[PDB]
Amino acid sequence: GSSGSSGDVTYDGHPVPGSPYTVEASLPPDPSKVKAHGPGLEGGLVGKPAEFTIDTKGAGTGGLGLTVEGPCEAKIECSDNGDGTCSVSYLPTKPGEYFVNILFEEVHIPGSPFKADIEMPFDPSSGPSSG
Repeated sequence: GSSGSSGDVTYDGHPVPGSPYTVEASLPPDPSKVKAHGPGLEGGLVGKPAEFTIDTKGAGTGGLGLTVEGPCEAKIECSDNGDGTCSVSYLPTKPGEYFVNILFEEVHIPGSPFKADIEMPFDPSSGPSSG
């Protein structure tokens, strides 16, 4: 087979001023607190990357199920950021309507799905150029 190659990003943070001797992983899954805001929600462009910012810090610990209930089968890339947020990016195939189903621990958050209106991408600059 084959393979690729990539580097690694570094970050620096500090534990809560309360009990830094804990993994702050002892909290109930509060979806009502889970907020979802970003461009990927309002919409985007075809064959273009679209993601948003998800707030979990003020929610707890567990799992989130993201599914694109659209007319087509768009890929969904969900990866952790490290700052207590989720960087999910999707790539549509046709300009229509995508309902991002956001549920925490089998619990639909107050705001999902998030209808995202996708539009057609503009055309690149070519023609009037000499070289």
